[PDB]
Parts: sequence; structure tokens; C-alpha cells
Amino acid sequence: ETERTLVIIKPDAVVRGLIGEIISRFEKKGLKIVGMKMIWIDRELAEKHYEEHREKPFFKALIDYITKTPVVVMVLEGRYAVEVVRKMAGATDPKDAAPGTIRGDFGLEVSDAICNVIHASDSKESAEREISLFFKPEELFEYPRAADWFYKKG
Amino acid sequence: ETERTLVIIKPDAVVRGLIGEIISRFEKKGLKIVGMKMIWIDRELAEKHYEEHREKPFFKALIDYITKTPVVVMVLEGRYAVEVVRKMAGATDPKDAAPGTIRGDFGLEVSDAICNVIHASDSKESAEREISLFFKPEELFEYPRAADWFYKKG
Amino acid sequence: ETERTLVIIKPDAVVRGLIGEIISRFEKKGLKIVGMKMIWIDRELAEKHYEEHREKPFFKALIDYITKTPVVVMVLEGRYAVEVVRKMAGATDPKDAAPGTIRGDFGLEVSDAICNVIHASDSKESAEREISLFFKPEELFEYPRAADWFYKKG
Amino acid sequence: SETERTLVIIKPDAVVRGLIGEIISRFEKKGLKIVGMKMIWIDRELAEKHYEEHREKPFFKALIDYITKTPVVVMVLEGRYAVEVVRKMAGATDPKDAAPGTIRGDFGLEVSDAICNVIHASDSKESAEREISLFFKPEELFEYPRAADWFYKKGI
Amino acid sequence: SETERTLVIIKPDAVVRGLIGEIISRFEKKGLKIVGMKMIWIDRELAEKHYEEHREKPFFKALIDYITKTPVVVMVLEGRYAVEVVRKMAGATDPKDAAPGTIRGDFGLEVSDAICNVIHASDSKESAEREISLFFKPEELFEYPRAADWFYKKGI
Amino acid sequence: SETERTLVIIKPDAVVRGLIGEIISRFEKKGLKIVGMKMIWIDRELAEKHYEEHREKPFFKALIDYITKTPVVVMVLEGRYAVEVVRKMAGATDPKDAAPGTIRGDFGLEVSDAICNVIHASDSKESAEREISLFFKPEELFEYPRAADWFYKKGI
Ligand SMILES: Nc1nc2c(ncn2[C@@H]2O[C@H](COP(=O)(O)OP(=O)(O)O)[C@@H](O)[C@H]2O)c(=O)[nH]1
Ligand SMILES: Nc1nc2c(ncn2[C@@H]2O[C@H](COP(=O)(O)OP(=O)(O)O)[C@@H](O)[C@H]2O)c(=O)[nH]1
Ligand SMILES: Nc1nc2c(ncn2[C@@H]2O[C@H](COP(=O)(O)OP(=O)(O)O)[C@@H](O)[C@H]2O)c(=O)[nH]1
Ligand SMILES: [Cl-]
Ligand SMILES: [Cl-]
Ligand SMILES: [Cl-]
Ligand SMILES: [Cl-]
Ligand SMILES: [Cl-]
Ligand SMILES: [Cl-]
Ligand SMILES: [Cl-]
Ligand SMILES: [Cl-]
Ligand SMILES: [Cl-]
Ligand SMILES: [Cl-]
Ligand SMILES: [Cl-]
Ligand SMILES: [Cl-]
Ligand SMILES: [Mg+2]
Ligand SMILES: [Mg+2]
Ligand SMILES: [Mg+2]
Repeated sequence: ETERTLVIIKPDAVVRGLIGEIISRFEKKGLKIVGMKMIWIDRELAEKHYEEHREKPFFKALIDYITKTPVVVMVLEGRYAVEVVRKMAGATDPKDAAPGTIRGDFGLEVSDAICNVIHASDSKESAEREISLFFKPEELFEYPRAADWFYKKG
Repeated sequence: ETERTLVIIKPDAVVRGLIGEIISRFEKKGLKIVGMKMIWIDRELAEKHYEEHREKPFFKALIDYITKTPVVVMVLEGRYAVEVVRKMAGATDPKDAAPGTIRGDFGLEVSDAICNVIHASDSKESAEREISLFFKPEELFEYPRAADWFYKKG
Repeated sequence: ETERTLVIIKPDAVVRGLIGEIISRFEKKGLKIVGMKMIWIDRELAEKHYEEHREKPFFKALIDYITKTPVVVMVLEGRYAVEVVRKMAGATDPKDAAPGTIRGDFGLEVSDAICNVIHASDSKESAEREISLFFKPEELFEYPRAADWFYKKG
Repeated sequence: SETERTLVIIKPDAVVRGLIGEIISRFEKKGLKIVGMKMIWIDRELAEKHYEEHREKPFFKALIDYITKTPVVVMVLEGRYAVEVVRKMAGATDPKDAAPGTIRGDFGLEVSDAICNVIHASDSKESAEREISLFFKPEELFEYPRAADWFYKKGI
Repeated sequence: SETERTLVIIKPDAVVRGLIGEIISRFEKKGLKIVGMKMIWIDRELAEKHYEEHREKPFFKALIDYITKTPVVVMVLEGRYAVEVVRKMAGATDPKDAAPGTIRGDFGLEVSDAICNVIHASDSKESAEREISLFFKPEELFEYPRAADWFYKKGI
Repeated sequence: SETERTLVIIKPDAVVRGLIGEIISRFEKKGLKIVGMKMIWIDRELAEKHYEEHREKPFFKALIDYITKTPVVVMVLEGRYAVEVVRKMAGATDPKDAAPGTIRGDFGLEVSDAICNVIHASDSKESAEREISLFFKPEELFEYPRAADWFYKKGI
């Protein structure tokens, strides 16, 4: 049931100084950070990441948004991590996101793009693809978090 | 899409020392405080604010409640601020409010009135009316919050 | 409307150092701690507490889980405390729990048992029974919390 | 008695950065009572009056520009030895020197031509009295019970 | 070894104000282990025994009234040099003098006839030993692993 | 100018305990800018190079074992007098001595054969320069605006 998912702490979150608060929510949930780095995405990489939206009217604005400033890309590992992180993220448009979710508590204002604090892979398949776009195997680690032993079935 | 809504941090919140925590939730969401002051509402002003409830059985108790101690009235500005703040507030009766919402996390106990931490305008129209009841134009301001520039479409 | 409910801060929460954070959520909601103690539940007591699950496939694992390390048993008092605490706890399986709830924010990983941070009585009847299992009348108290006077109808 | 009132100004840097709530919560958590509060936009005349004791100091101009840059939140805190206590909570004038745990220590660092330091706290009972009068009318200050006030009642 | 056990009492003011959780979290976050804990309502005999060293001091009576005002939460914290560490976390006896960041510094200020100061922390290993015995039976103290205990294992 | 860059390492104890976010938030809240950051697993060669000044010290071996125990998060913080400021935020080397409010003061205590102390902070501008180079390539460090940067613009 253990899966890996890719999360991008977007430019709006970085500029607003919310990196730590976002990371803490994942750590507190029990999710493990197995990879992470601050990078500045270029248009080519951005369009590959968001290839599914190439023919949508907001594509250009979305690429401008994700490449506006550096972002923090990270890989989270844990039981059903993909669906869990999507649940934690909340609705795409922050105004519709429920209080308690990341977008619900931190997002609201938008530009030409629907600024929404973070990106979260939408499926195990997508996560695999996205993780490969931003990380090399040598940047992903296997190590124990403090409470790992507690759940070991002997 | 930018709107203004009126919020009243009720006597129960003031007495319990929750003013700051409530304000922080709005600031963290990205909402801008364009007006704010601690006042002690008298019955006349209270009945004008809650005119819609004049013929309800809980009217008297509600007026007693809102005028019990000083309150903090404030105007919040932001994208769809009215519906967003209502969403953040949660169900009228705190016991029914979802965890994560203001009433959900802070409210529960009631008196003869359903004490519920805060008041939030229910519509743009109501907000306009309520804002006018408590504030003069000279008490409302236009200024930039730190991240405002980020969302400017050039 | 004032009720008492039993909550058990389970071994996973104790080991992870989440006792305080869990307690704070209840205090902030307005709930009153009328009884509380750290104990180490033995199998006999554990099976009495979870008697309803005796014929379920996960029974053995559940008993192992709840008796793994000491836990903190506590009695919470307040308006509709039973349903309110259940609401605050969230879905049984933490991966399904909504962000904002205790299980939603803190739980995810599981062992042979569905580790979910806390236990909360499912009804007033169950609460009565469970409270009696862990506490003697002399361990339960009646005292005023700071804001109690605020809600007194004269 | 030991109960005093002091003036706090949540400065433009704090307002712009969205720290109003976090600052207020620190005072509420300490047990201090907010007896008056409002968001205002200080004009140069009022700013220079508040900081008149620095009228003949080199940093005066930058200070006025800073305090009047955007709206601020002025408030009056009441409580046991509130003046010295709030000053202690504020921390060293230059935030880089302020101890972690203090308001300036946890939230301040960067400066403009002025030493931006998150908040203002009256330095003495005499200054508190003068400052409260500059920003608040008696009609804007209130006497009411905070939840735990009854717990501290002395004598019988 | 360096591992010690100390006694902490979350006093009536903290309980009434709903600060039990916040106080416990500070100890958990520090890495201290809670090996015993319970809510009890201290009677005068036990209160006077705990504070026997102040038996002949003017504030004694007010102190007993205060500590027995409502139920409290007594707990035993275990960890490296726990006695001095918890004392440091507590801060100065009179909360108005306690540094921001400490428990008394962030949460205490107001007083009654007694100097209400949020919590009690054993002042020495000798006092800790005596105090733990007054409130806890060995059967109420436990040895178990906290999540990160394995990380600190020494030697091979 | 007064703007400096310093190197911070969120050590294995912090990573294992899930404190990465809380530590980063303290720097963000202070107003410091993260210009570089990544999770890496330090090897003995790099660890010994970073701590070369302790090459001939008794605790060296335990120190290397500790810093290479699990992955860490290295990051570069930029801001006014960042070196001394971050050091101040970190607190005393041995967490038991660190003041409440500091990172080590609030989060550290227990030790292994090494004095586990949550994070590493460059001790000087010279050390910061050397350390940043050991862990980061210029291509991994960025210049960008944080939300409030405009507020502090000096002069006209
Ligand atoms: N301007 C604009 N941007 C959008 C819209 N929908 C989505 N976006 C942006 O494009 C991103 C990706 O879209 P999508 O995958 O559908 O949403 P997500 O998976 O929840 O992030 C969203 O997170 C927004 O940043 C839209 O309708 N208009
Ligand atoms: N006693 C009592 N008070 C109520 C009841 N419904 C609402 N109230 C109080 O009256 C306030 C205004 O009512 P309403 O506008 O319907 O709810 P709101 O807009 O969510 O605050 C509520 O916030 C409560 O303070 C009720 O059924 N009984
Ligand atoms: N292994 C396993 N454990 C379960 C399952 N369902 C429940 N549990 C565990 O048994 C406890 C009690 O079950 P139940 O009363 O139905 O859920 P609760 O009232 O929400 O705690 C749950 O909290 C879990 O700890 C399950 O389907 N499989
Ligand atoms: Cl949502
Ligand atoms: Cl963990
Ligand atoms: Cl709701
Ligand atoms: Cl902002
Ligand atoms: Cl749920
Ligand atoms: Cl209360
Ligand atoms: Cl200081
Ligand atoms: Cl209070
Ligand atoms: Cl101190
Ligand atoms: Cl731990
Ligand atoms: Cl220190
Ligand atoms: Cl910023
Ligand atoms: Mg998507
Ligand atoms: Mg209404
Ligand atoms: Mg059940």
C-alpha cells in the first residue's frame, strides 16, 4: 500500500514563506520525505510536467505561474500517499477548498493562473512520471523515520 | 471578484482570548483587513444589525449575547471574500461545524443564545449594509499586503 | 445537553509525542477534562473495552495494538460531547479522515491493526460503560473552567 | 495597584506581512487584556507627535516614513505590570539583537532606512499614559471581564 | 547516568485556562518522556506536604489555597538532565520576570494572593525524588519506548 | 552590505523526528530567505570535510556517524546579518543549555555518542562561505523576491 507521490510547493507558497508550514503538515500526517530540492523550473520542463493541459486556455498562464520563482519539489512516501496527499491538498480552486486542507487554509487570490499553493500527483502512474521528471534515483532515499518500527508487524 | 465582508468577533471569543487566532486564520488565507476596531455594541445598534431576526424566539437572547462585552468588528477584503469567510466560519451551531472551520475548532457551549465565536455577512448586499452600520469611509483603507504584487497580471 | 465521553490516546499517539496536541484540540473546543490518567492496559481490560469486536478478524491485532505501550485515558465533558468528539476524531481509517480532524491530520500508517491515534465513545451509553471500566467516581471531578460563567443563563 | 495600561502599535511591516493575529495572540495567551484597539492610518502630524522625543534625531525622518507607510493596529493592553512585561515580550529594539521567543526575536530582522521592528511598546508608565491619549479617547477604552479574571480575585 | 525523572504539576490556573495540552506538548517536543500522569484534586494535607519547606513562610496559606483550588495534572517527565532542563523550560518563579519562550514567560502574569505561575517543576534531584513519591506509586510509572529512542542508542 | 548567506543543516535527529517543516518555518517567519535547499545523504568524506576543523578532536568519530546516519536537509539562508542571527536562533551547542525559544532549546535534549543538536549553523562568514561551497553549486542558489522584499527598499 506504500506509494510515492510528487509535490511541488509553488511560487506563491515560496514567496509567501509557507514552505515550512506545508512540509510540517505532511510530516505530522506520518508521510516520509524521501526526496526534496529547491529548483527553478524552466518553460520546457514546466510544459512537460503539465503536458495534459497544453490545449487548455489557461496553459500559458500556468507555465508563467509555475516558472515565476523557484519552487520546492519533493517526493512523499507512505500508505496510499497519492490519494492522501490529494485529499490534504483540497479543491483545485482554493476558494472551493475546505477549511483544514492546504489550499483551504492558505489559498485564495489568483493571477491569470489559479494560484493554489501546491501541486500533487493525481495518480500512482502520474506520480511515477513526475518523479522521474524532477529526480534522479540518487536523489531519492530509503531511511527510517522515528516511528517506523511501531507499525512493523513483528 | 474582489469583495468586502463584515466579521464580528463575538463576546465569547473576546472573553476567551481568541481574537488573535481568529484574525490569523484570515491573514493566512490571504484576506486583507481593511478596517477594524474594538467597540461595545448597544442594544439599538445590535437590533439594527440583526433586524432579520426580530420576530424569532431567540432574538432577545441574541441581542443580550452580542452586547455582553466588547467585540471586534472588522472588514475583510479579497477574492469572493463573502462566501469564503462564510465557508471558513462553518455551521451556525458550532456542534455541527466541521473540524477545520472557526466554529468547528473553537465553538461548542451555548447560553440562551447559540454562542458561535464570530459573525460573517451572508451576502455582498448584507456586507455592504453591515459595513455601513459599523464603519465610516475614513475607517476603511486601501493599501498593499506583502504578496499583492504576485497576483498582478502585469 | 451536557454529556461525558471517554477518549483513549492510543499507543501510536503516545509514542509519537502527540498527547498534548490532541488534548489541546479538546480544550480549545471548549470541552472540559474531568478525568485523566496514563495507564498500561492489560489484555483482559482491553478485551472488555473492545468486547463488541471479539468475533472480528482484526480483534487479536487490535488488542495487541491498544496494549502495546501506555495510553492516556480521559473523560471529556461538554454540550453533546459524545457526537462532537466523534466528529473531531474523524473516520476510523485515517486515510479516509478529513483534513482538520484528529485522525485526518495525524493518522495514516497502520500495522496489523488500523492505528488511528485515538478512541472515542460511540454513544452516551457506551461512554457510560467505558468510563466505568477505567475510572472510579473519585477520579472524576466537577470544577469550573475559565469561561463557564459566560454561558450561565443568569 | 500593579495593574497598568500600555500602548502597542502593530507597525506597517507586521500588517503588510499578515502578522496582526499572531502578535495579538501572544498578548492574549500571556493573560493581558485588550481594552482598546483599532486599525488606523497614522498621518505625519500624529506620527511626529508620538515620536516627538526623537524629533532631533537623525533617524527621525525614516521613522516617520516607516510608521505612516500603511495602516497600523494600535491597541491598549491592560494587566499586571503591563508596561515592563510587554516591553520584555517585544524584545530588543533592533530585531537582529532580540532573543528568540520575543516578538521582535521571532518575527523581525530586515530593515529599510528605518529599523523596522514589528511593533512599538510604551517604554514607561509615563510614556504609556501620553501615548494612549494620543491614539485613544476614553470612549474607546473598555472595562470588561476576560474568562479567567475571577480566578485571581484576592482576599475574601 | 544522565537520565533523570522530575515532577511537574500543571496548576489550577493552567487547568482552568485550558492550557494542559500546550504545556504537555512543550515537553513532548523537547524530547522528554511522560512516564506517569493523572488529573487529581489535591487536598490540603497533600498540598502542605508537597510544600512543607515553605511551612513557615508568609505566602504558605495563599499557596495552599491556590494549588488546591481546582484539579491539577501531575506528571513525571523522564530524560537527560530532566530536572534542570524542565526548570529552565518553566522560567522564573514570578511569571512577570520569566523570559519569553519559557512556559511561565509565555503563559503567566496575573496573580491572586498567591503568585500564580502555571506549573510547578522540581527544583532538584532530591526534591524530585521526594515529590514523585508523594503523588505517584511505582505502579503508576512506566518504562516504554518513545518513537525516536532508538536513534540515540550509544556504543555498539 | 549587511546581507549575508549562511549554511544550515537539518540533522538526522530532526529529519527522523519529522521536524523539517517546523525548523524551516522559524527561518521563514524571521524574514530570512531560502536561496538553496535539498535533501541529501552525506557520505563520510563530505562529512569529514565539513567538520575538518574537528578532525583532531575526540568526538569527531561520533560526530561523523551522527551527521551521516540518515539523509539531512541542507539549505542556504540569506538575510541581514544572517550568520549571527541564525546562530542566535539555533541556541547553545548542547541543547540542554539552549534557551527556550531557540531551535535547540525547544527541540533538542537527548544525545547519542554525539551531542545531537537538531541543526548546524555556520559559525562565521568565513565558515559560511566554505560550507556553502561544499554542499551547493552556484547553479543551485537563487535570487528571487520574497513577498515583503519591496517593503524594505531603501532610499528613493
Ligand atoms: N487560469 C486557470 N488556471 C487553472 C484552471 N484550472 C486549473 N488551473 C491551474 O492549473 C493547475 C493544474 O490543473 P489541474 O491539474 O486540473 O488541477 P490540480 O491537479 O488540482 O492542480 C491548477 O492547479 C491551477 O494552478 C482554470 O480553470 N483557469
Ligand atoms: N438561541 C438560538 N440562537 C440562535 C439560533 N439560530 C441562530 N442563533 C444565533 O443568532 C445568530 C444569527 O443567526 P443566523 O444568521 O441564522 O446564523 P449565522 O448567519 O450563521 O450567524 C447565530 O449566529 C446565533 O448566534 C437558534 O436557533 N437559537
Ligand atoms: N486491522 C483492522 N483494524 C480495524 C478495522 N476496523 C477497525 N479497526 C481497529 O479497531 C478499532 C475499533 O473499531 P471501530 O469501533 O469500528 O472504529 P472506531 O469506533 O472509529 O475506533 C479501530 O479504531 C481500529 O483501531 C479493520 O477493518 N481492520
Ligand atoms: Cl476540498
Ligand atoms: Cl515518525
Ligand atoms: Cl461546517
Ligand atoms: Cl500577504
Ligand atoms: Cl472524517
Ligand atoms: Cl474555558
Ligand atoms: Cl531581547
Ligand atoms: Cl482569560
Ligand atoms: Cl526565565
Ligand atoms: Cl519521540
Ligand atoms: Cl541559547
Ligand atoms: Cl516575505
Ligand atoms: Mg493535475
Ligand atoms: Mg446571519
Ligand atoms: Mg468503536
